[PDB]
Amino acid sequence: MLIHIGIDDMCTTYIGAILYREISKIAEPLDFPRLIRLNNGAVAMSFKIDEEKIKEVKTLVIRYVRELADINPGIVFLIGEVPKELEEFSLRALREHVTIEEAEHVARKVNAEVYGRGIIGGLAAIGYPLEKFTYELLAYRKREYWGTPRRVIKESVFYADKWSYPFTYDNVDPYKRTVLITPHGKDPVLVGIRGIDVGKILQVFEMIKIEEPIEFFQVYKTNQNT
Amino acid sequence: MLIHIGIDDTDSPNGMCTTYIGAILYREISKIAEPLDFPRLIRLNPNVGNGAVAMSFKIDEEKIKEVKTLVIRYVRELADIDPGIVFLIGEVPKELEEFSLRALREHVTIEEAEHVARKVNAEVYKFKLGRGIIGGLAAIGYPLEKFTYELLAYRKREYWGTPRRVIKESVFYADKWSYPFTYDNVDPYKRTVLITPHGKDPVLVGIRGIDVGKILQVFEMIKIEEPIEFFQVYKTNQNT
Amino acid sequence: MLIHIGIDDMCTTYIGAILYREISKIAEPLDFPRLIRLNPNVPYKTRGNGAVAMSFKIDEEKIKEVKTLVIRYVRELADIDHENTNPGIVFLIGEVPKELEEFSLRALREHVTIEEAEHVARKVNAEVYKFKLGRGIIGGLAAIGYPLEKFTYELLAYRKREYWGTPRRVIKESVFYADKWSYPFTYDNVDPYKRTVLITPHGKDPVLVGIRGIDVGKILQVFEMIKIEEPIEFFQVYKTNQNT
Amino acid sequence: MLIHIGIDDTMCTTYIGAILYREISKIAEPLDFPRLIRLNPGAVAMSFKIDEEKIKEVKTLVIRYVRELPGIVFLIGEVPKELEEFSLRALREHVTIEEAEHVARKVNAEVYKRGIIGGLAAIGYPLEKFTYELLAYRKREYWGTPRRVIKESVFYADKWSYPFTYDNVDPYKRTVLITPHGKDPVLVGIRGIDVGKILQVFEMIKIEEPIEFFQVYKTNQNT
Repeated sequence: MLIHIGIDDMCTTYIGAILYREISKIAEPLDFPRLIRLNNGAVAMSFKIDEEKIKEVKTLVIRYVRELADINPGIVFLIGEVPKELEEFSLRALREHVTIEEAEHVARKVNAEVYGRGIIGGLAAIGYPLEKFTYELLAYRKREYWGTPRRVIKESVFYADKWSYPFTYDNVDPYKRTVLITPHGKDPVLVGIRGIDVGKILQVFEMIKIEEPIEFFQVYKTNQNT
Repeated sequence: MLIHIGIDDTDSPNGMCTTYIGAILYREISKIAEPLDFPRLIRLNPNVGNGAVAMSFKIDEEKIKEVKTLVIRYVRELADIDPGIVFLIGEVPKELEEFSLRALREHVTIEEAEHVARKVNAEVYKFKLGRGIIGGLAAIGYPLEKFTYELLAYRKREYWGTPRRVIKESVFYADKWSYPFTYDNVDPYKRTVLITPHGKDPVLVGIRGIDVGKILQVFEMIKIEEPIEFFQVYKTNQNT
Repeated sequence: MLIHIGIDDMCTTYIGAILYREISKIAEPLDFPRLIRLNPNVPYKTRGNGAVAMSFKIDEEKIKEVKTLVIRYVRELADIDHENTNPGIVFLIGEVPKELEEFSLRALREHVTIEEAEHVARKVNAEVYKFKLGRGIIGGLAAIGYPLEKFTYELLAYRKREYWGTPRRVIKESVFYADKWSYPFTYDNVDPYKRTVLITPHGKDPVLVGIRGIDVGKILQVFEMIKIEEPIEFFQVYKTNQNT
Repeated sequence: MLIHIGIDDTMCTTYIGAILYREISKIAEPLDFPRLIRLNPGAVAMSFKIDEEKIKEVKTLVIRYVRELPGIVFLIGEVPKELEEFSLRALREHVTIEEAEHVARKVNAEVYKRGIIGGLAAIGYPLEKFTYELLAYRKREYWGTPRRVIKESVFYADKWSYPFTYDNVDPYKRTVLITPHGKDPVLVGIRGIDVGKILQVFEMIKIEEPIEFFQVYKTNQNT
């Protein structure tokens, strides 16, 4: 049995990462969780589960979303395969403006449980067809550093690239396919990397000079381009 | 030791045989040298003269001359079925790579190409004062960072300009992304597409895409009713 | 909804490929079809040793259409080649249960009985279509249940009927291929391993030539470089538990 | 131009190797991840693209870092058949120090300062088959102290299991944890064949101490 969880409106990707990590203890993920940006960051994730575990998953989820409140937040649950009506809503939510009403109507029609405009994102995140995506690895700061100046040093290094083998060593990259994300302010993300190749993300990741402890990091698949 | 070969036939009103000839070269030279990658098919101007082919081989110093000779011979043989060759030895230098990128994004002159060719020591074999030198250099110098695969099936000569015997069959393909979706599900993008030439073009049929697994699914499913000479996989700067 | 089709008891891979191509017209395949060999010390011909399966996504409404088409297609193939009976067909609906997965693993590592196969088939509700009391049921169940965690690609090209049992018209001249790992190495350098190998059948076997490898790009390099003198009916890519 | 660097000695080898790869990456273009070559089913090597002008700069750099922190082997140009063959031979059998220096001189390798067998074999090894090995390194202040790592028992995402039930059994473990003890500067490590699966595993590891850095290697070893 498939079960999907969507959340929208600690930022969303932080909590969504907690959920993904916790639920992976009791259920088999289909894939990395997904970060769906409406132009917005809603998060969704899918697990293979048995009938008898729905309650446990539901309870866990609302348990964690609350502790990380114990310090608007739309949770959406769907059992089974994403039906065409929901996929169509997601594609629609990303092309144009959709109302909370349209969202309520679609959740009822597809039998989602909806536990703030958070429902629009929770729903769309669940239904988003990731035929096209990039990876986005996000590292998170320990709470002691939130609001503290970011301690991370970007050193200029060359990377390894098959396509450049025939070229001279000073060959220049026509495209930056992998990019660093450098947040600011109370945001709990320390640093992140976006790209389409996992090995290339690793190359970048290992080379980043990180002078403060990463609480944890999470790889997402996102409808965002590099 | 790297040797690169660029073929381009622009000041050849008509033509059509460029990728066909490039495929024969790739196939023949693989007999004696080690290819770096599939050959590359480069279009200079995406607004549709501007179609060139290149390829890169590893080889020992002793056999550079032999590669050049074989190439000249095959193009000669293949041409005399009723041209434009560039060679480059060693790594592709920054300037030739920069030239390639420039050619892909704006009009360049023959004088600019001669300049680059002399600076990087490319051999423009028996130049005939055409624009073909531009495509040959641009093809050699193109870095395959962004590209798509393009598989092209070639017709036997006896079939050229004959009615095409191919059946496009409407089937579903195996797509990982749609696993969590219901059977009846909108496919948002088509990332793999057919090329369907008409008339005397020697290409029977082609496929352009980003993933080789998906290219193979499509290719095996194509009903080919005529026997083909061969097919060749190219990487190209074009998109779907 | 998921439907799996298994085939057992030459024409097995041929028939399986046709099944895979035809059902793709109406249902969404999960992956390339799978070719499952039960014993490496034994020939992947018949009987019961070499089997084929495939998995499709289809809506509840069309499940019966799939089964019906599969049977018609196998019936016809029997009619044409007049052999003249069906190879065994097995259907399973829904996910493959742990019981069937484990049977498939046990069948690859040890001898199993027809009774053991009947036992799992009843337990997981596989439909063994028109059973003929053979060992084929084992191969069909095993093929359906096999988890493709470890596998190898196998591209098989098939001959037109007129050419069957006619001397093969295919030539493999040596060429070098493009290999990333060889970049830092001098030109004169031999592979320590061959990861991609040719399959060259003989006699009346409908397979023209095949290729087994772990990498699709390399399979494609070897495939485009093969000189094929006779026309081929079609070719099919399988994933298999076999290795090079 | 290609330059190759190989090190080996009679723990700190992959650590020093990682530092070299990281520093040289600042001035030269790596061909690939560094390679870890174990002669018994060890030695590190790496390959960078430079121009003639940078040879001394790289050599000088390497020599400086290894001493601040063992045989060093350098080579310029493509790896010749003779070195590759020695590399392959050094695995499947026993080779003498003398056999190694002979091979070194024949292929114009520079042997700075065993041990050389390992450096040479590392440089020359054809890794047509390899696994990825991700290694996380402790800060020196933590070496020889109790490890701050928690193994989290989780399910991972796998394509092949999509059509099986939830209670499906995983027939092979293709990705495995490396858990050293004692003074070893490696905090923890992961070996697998798929970088995607490596990342899944890496992100779930609960790391309770500040690590110096981590390095991905390619290695001849299997799981």
